[PDB]
Amino acid sequence: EKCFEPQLLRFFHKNEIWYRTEQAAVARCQCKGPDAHCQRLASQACRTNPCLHGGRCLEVEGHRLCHCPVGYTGPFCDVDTAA
Ligand SMILES: [Cl-]
Ligand SMILES: [Ho]
Ligand SMILES: [Ho]
Repeated sequence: EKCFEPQLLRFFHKNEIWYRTEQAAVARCQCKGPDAHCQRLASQACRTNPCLHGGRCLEVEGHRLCHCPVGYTGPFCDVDTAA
């Protein structure tokens, strides 16, 4: 059985690992199937914020992530959705 990550709109296979953002923190999750085991990680703010529409930039393990506001999603919150 697979795990669904709604923030990415994608399923993950067992043991697969991905990132899931909160407003002020990043969580890394592993699929156990169908439930994911997550661990909240301490994240620093990116020096440069490439996120659009008020996206919060969270940097962890090198690369940057965008926690998008409602009505926006994608790698840089450049997709209009639920607003
Ligand atoms: Cl499936
Ligand atoms: Ho929208
Ligand atoms: Ho809209």
